[PDB]
Amino acid sequence: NTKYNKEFLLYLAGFVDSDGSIIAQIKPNQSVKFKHRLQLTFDVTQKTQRRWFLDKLVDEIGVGYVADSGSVSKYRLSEIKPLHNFLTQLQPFLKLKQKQANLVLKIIEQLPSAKESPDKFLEVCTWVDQIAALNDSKTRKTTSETVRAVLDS
Amino acid sequence: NTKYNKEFLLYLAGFVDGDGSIIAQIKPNQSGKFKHKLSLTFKVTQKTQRRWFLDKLVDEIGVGYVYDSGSVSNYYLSEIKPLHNFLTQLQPFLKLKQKQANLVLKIIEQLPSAKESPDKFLEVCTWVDQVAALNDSKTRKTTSETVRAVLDSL
DNA sequence: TCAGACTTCTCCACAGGAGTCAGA
DNA sequence: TCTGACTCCTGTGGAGAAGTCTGA
Ligand SMILES: [Ca+2]
Ligand SMILES: [Ca+2]
Ligand SMILES: [Ca+2]
Ligand SMILES: [Ca+2]
Repeated sequence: NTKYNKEFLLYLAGFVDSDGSIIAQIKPNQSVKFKHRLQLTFDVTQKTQRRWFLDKLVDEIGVGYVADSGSVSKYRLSEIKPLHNFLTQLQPFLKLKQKQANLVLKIIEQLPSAKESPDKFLEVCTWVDQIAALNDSKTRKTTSETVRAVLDS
Repeated sequence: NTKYNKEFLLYLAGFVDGDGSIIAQIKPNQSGKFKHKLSLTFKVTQKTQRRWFLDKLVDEIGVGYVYDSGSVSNYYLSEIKPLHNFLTQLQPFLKLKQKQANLVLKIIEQLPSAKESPDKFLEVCTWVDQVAALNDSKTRKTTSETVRAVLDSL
């Protein structure tokens, strides 16, 4: 639970609203109770010639990782606890992605009670649909409906 | 001269380093001294669905305009005095585009003089080249060498 | 003549997902 | 059982130019 400098957070929020992404996903999984698991991700993308900027970001946030894919690189953070802490601090400064952040925070807090009632799980999956609805989603496959079809069994 | 709030400049700098562009151009221009007209632009691009976000910038910066192009909108500020004023205050907070901003400010200032000798003008054109070089430039046509071509000829 | 309002074009550099896998 | 690290892909939503056309 580290506390970030407020000027760092204001600049970072602007950069995230622009080149970043707050992502919620339902991923198929045979070994889990409801055959699906959730994955939340904070993401900043940038051409690989500017990877250094993403490197500095790892050091500043103090967690996460950079990966390369083609001519582009990404800072990523999916680890639940640090993510919940980070977004909680960034959230008030976000303008375009404030809702996505809030939905992700809500999802994380409900994670525990979501792995019990199939009905509660679906509810949380609906929060996921809402994040995707807010994003510029274009290649999405697995939704809360997908989960339903599967639960009906 | 409008003064801007600091927390505003901090967030905007981040957003500009992300979705923004600081652009220097040499444009043709028959009805002109050296047949090339200089043009500077600060710009922010966004899907037209989020045009409101750009509309607000017009109000917060206090000048500039929003226009549409396909599925996308842009905030633009080209007017030289306010551009100078705005970039001077933003520049301190920029991370990826700080050098482009300083070059634009440098060009704006050395402008009146750059319209004296074909050399002073041409030297400022090389400042334009640097901006483009620092940008992810892909569809550029007119450079300082395009200028030297029209000057070393006449 | 001229800066400044306004339009068009092109090539990515993002965003926003889909997955596989290995060690908890 | 399950999560978090890591890779790969699509389809734009950007960026970074290129231009035309007034008015004073
Ligand atoms: Ca963006
Ligand atoms: Ca959407
Ligand atoms: Ca960018
Ligand atoms: Ca470059």
